Amino acid sequence: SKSKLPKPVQDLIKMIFDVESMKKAMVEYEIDLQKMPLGKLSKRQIQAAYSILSEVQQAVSQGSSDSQILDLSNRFYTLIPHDFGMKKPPLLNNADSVQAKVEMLDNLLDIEVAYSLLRGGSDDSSKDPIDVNYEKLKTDIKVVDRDSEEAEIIRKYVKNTHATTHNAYDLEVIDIFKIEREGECQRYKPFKQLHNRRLLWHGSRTTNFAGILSQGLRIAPPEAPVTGYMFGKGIYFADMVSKSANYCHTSQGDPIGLILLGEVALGNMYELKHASHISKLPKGKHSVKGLGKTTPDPSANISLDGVDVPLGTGISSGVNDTSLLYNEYIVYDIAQVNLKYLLKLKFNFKT
Repeated sequence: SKSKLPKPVQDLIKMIFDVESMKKAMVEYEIDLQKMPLGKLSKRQIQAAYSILSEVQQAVSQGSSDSQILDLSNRFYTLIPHDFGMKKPPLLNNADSVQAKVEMLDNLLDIEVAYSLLRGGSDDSSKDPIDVNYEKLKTDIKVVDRDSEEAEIIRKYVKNTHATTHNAYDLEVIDIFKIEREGECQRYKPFKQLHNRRLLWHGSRTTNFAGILSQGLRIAPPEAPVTGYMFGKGIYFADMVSKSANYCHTSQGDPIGLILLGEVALGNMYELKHASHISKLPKGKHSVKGLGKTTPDPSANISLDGVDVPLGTGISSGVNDTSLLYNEYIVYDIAQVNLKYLLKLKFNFKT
């Protein structure tokens, strides 16, 4: 049977469940697909690699020499087989190297979720595989009409918050989907009337979306080192579309990406200017706000279904001596997020 879902929804389902895209992410990470194919990836293997990556960063912080670092770095490559032929693998000594591996493991965890959905469950050739994969997401997905009110506001948010420092590309909104993850509205109930509820961006690689729609935005596992995240292990958002769009990791070889709009209950924000690898918030705080030098103009904030949308053009925030060019918002309880929209974007690279 043929799917009756709208063509943009079918194309969205096709992109997020693409096995060749999952394999392409694993080749980007120099993973040996003979020793670690897509089907042999498992949570316990990724969690054990996160634990070794914590032992690696623990020694870097404790001023250990390259002789001691070598043994811990080699251990990481044992757990996550990389394809280096008969050469020694790149030494994980610097912070930029260890940071990249924590981020690789974050993507691998979501890839394992997506592939587990495709491989678990049933096979029925009489149904359209698009319809079958759609149901695995347990998310109602509707197309938002271009000439509707919510679409005008969303397109204005995209139009106004593209940073001048991210000028290597411009964005075109292809499709706007209104999404409703089953059980999420009920989970959000304790926070639905909290103050400082804002509609914020969350960008991610396309290969992470089957996991985000099936399980919602999650916090990194306990094995993951708290130092591998600027503000510790939470759920990150931005008010500048391009800061979030950069996390799609699109390129001229793959210029289409996906970005989320989520209602986030920020409440009492813990304001910070530099990295703070916290395990828990201070008492009475509900989120972290990383203070950027630039913020969408606060006077241009508008309300969409009771939620504040900071869609104003970027202006100076008045914040001096901060590590951040733009704001970032972090929550440490998954129940503080209610996903609202999912956009498909075309990145027009100007380089």
